[PDB]
Amino acid sequence: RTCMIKKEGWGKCLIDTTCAHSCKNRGYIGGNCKGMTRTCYCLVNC
Repeated sequence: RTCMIKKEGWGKCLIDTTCAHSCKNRGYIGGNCKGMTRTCYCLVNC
């Protein structure tokens, strides 16, 4: 399982993994990039 948050403090996202990168490195399973708000999300083992 996993939970994603909004990593808007990192800067909008251009792809779908670009955000996941910062997420993992931060300590997450991955992340996402919402086009509706161009923000970076990060999934964690939640």
